[PDB]
Amino acid sequence: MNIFEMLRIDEGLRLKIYKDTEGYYTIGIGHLLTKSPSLNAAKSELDKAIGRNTNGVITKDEAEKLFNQDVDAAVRGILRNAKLKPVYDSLDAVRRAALINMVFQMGETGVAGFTNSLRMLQQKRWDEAAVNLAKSRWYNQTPNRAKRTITTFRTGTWDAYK
Ligand SMILES: [Cl-]
Ligand SMILES: [Cl-]
Repeated sequence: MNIFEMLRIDEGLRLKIYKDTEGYYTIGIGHLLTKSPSLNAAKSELDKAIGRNTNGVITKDEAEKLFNQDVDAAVRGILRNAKLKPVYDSLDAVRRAALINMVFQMGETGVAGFTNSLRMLQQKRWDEAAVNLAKSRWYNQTPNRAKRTITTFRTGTWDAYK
């Protein structure tokens, strides 16, 4: 198991524009297109992202390409972030993947806002961090996926994904 396989299980793969759990236009493997309510604004962002007139549909290769960019960006965002970087550096490989997953999902700013949780992770207080992580809109809105990430943080294993 690795970050790619982990996020692919969590996000799934869709080749046609779809709406995410928040109702936003997305495509491929959790690639957010726009928060705008316009489907046209979504196709536009899509064509721009892919470099061709897609008419809202992409191929598997194209999906995987956006995915690779998105993972790469998540990692680089963590490393550039003063709040996130020290947490990431402190963790083991498995838990690093959990942090990347959260960043992929809610963006760097979102994650950096989990001040108390971050401190607990840095301190290696696993059970405590897991409890604090659950007291969030994140957990309440997407509980099954949040539990998988939380368990990963708590245990340091891939059990939740197997
Ligand atoms: Cl892009
Ligand atoms: Cl869920």
